[PDB]
Formats: sequence, structure tokens, C-alpha cells
Amino acid sequence: SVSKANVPKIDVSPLFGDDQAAKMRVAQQIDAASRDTGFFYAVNHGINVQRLSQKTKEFHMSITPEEKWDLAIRAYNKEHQDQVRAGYYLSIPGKKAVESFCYLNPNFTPDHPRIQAKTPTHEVNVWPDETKHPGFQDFAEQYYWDVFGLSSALLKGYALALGKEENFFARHFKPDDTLASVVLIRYPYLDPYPEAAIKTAADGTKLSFEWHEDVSLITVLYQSNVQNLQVETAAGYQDIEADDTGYLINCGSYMAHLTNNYYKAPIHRVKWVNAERQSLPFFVNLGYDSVIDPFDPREPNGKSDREPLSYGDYLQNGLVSLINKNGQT
Ligand SMILES: CC(C)[C@@H](OC(=O)[C@@H](NC(=O)CCC[C@H](N)C(=O)O)[C@H](C)S)C(=O)O
Ligand SMILES: [Fe+2]
Repeated sequence: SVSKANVPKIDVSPLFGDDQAAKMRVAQQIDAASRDTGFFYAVNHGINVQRLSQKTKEFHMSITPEEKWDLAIRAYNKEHQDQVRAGYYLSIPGKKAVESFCYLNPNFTPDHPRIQAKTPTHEVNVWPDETKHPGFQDFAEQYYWDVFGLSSALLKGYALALGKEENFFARHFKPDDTLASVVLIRYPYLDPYPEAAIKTAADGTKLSFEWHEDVSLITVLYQSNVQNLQVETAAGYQDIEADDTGYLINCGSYMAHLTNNYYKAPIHRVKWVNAERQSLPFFVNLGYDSVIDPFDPREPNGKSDREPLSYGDYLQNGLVSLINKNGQT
């Protein structure tokens, strides 16, 4: 009785180019997806996703408990009070299956102005010892900028999709100040699998993570080839099929806000599947002070009554709400 979501494959290559009509044809497909289930697969994206998953896997499999404490966010290590976002999110054997490593803008160094100002949501990345994980930090920083580039292209598509000039979003998405994050998630195979780590949905479905709207402008996701996501529709949840060649894209609640919900932030959840897999989201966030004026594409005059929201405030509120609603990851 569980149906399958329409998730179109959209060749995004024209968004890297200068054929403006081809870009508009991409934008149309993004609009259509965004008004249907709210997910699509970006294909012909130019990122080497074989190397992403390989390098990600070598990390997760070889990091030791000593290293995880050293890298732990403050939820797992009281000594790390400045690590709210960036660092290692530990599994808890017998209790919590998932583990992950989050990093932010590589330009956030001790000498970046937002770090010197101690602005909330900005942190300096923490990295493992290079000798224990050769090439990992180089890999992960390069990956950040690779998915940054793709994301920039995607945002040109969303802008044209909504009738705006192509830099409408992208002009607020900058290497110097973006709050965007990468999370390298491992979902393990475990036998026996810990019951505490499996939630039961209202509809009976076993889940690893409950329903939510993403805290982002857009989310740009690579996952390995194990079907697990579901999107909510009026007729209930639908399976999103896996594709470990493409990036799965969806809007986050900042897009829904600024478009007067014309592009919804789709509600989605993660089914429990007992299988080793990877989930590598990139959360496209803008700069702390970025503000886009809301508008309503449905209205001839485009006007919305919604307040402009500063991205940094939105992000602070959102990440806290996620934790409170769905737990500490
Ligand atoms: C495929 C999805 C649903 C993914 O879930 C997430 O990554 C979750 N995101 C977070 O926990 C926010 C992490 C933010 C990060 N620590 C930061 O500071 O930017 C969300 C509910 S989308 C998954 O579990 O596969
Ligand atoms: Fe999500």
C-alpha cells in the first residue's frame, strides 16, 4: 500500500553555462518538481561522487573512540563548549546507531571576522590527526567547495523558476560567509539492532529519524544506494527511490517562508533499514545577515505580508527546534 514519489531526474548542466533558454528549460523542471512532491534528482552535476563516498567510508570505518571524544561536539564532551555545530556526533552502542561528522565553511578560521566577533552559528572546524587520516581534511574541504559550486548553480535555477534574475538567491550565497554545512552520516548495519534506535511512526512504519522540514534554503544530498527516505503527501508517505549517481534536492523552510509557501519545504522522514549506508547532506545556508524580501508568486503584484527574516536568526532558531522536536543527533 506504500506508493512511490515522483522524483524527476533533471539534467542541471545548462545552469553552469550560458545558453539562457536551456537554463529556462531547467528552471521549468525545477518549478514543476518544487510544486509537486518537492524533490528532484540533479543529474549531470559534474561532481565525482564515487570519490566522495570512498573517502567518507574510509573515515567512518577507521576513526577510533579516542579520536571521537577528541572531535566531539559539546553534546558528547563538556570540554568542548564552542562546538555546537562542527565536530563528531557519536553513536551510543546499544542505544543510538547513527554517527556523523559535521563541518562548516573552511574560511571560518580564528582570524575570520565573525569568529573574532564570536557571532552565533559560526565555528572553526575541527579535524582529525592528518597522520591517522591522510588526505581526509583536504578531501572534505575540496568537497565543500565542489558542492558549493553545484549549489550555486541550482540556486540560479530556483531563481529563474520563480521569475527572478538568476542571482536572486546566489548573491547571498558566498564563500566568505556562508553558514552552509556538510554532514558525513554513517548509518550502520548492526545485529542485533538496538531497539532504542528505532522509532515507530504514527502509521506503524519503523524509522531512524522522524518527520521534519529541513532548516535550509535548499538541501543538496548524496546518499549511497539504499532506499530509505519518504516524503509526506496528502495521501500519506511515499517512498523516494535511491540513486547513488545523483544529488537529491529539496527546499528548506527558509524557501517556504520567502515564497509564501509556494515552494513548500517538503515534510520527510528516514525509514529504519538495517544496512550499512551513507547520507551526506549539504545544507545550503546563506550569510548571518542575509535577508531576502518575501514575495508571493501567485499574486499579480508579487506582494507578501510576511516579514523579512535574517538568515542567522532563522538558522539559530531552526537548529534548536530540530533538536527539541527530533532529538540530539
Ligand atoms: C536526509 C536527511 C533527512 C538526514 O537528516 C539530517 O541530516 C538532519 N539534519 C540535521 O540534523 C541538521 C544538522 C545541521 C548541522 N549539524 C549544522 O549545524 O548545520 C535533518 C533532520 S535534514 C538523514 O538523517 O539522512
Ligand atoms: Fe531532512
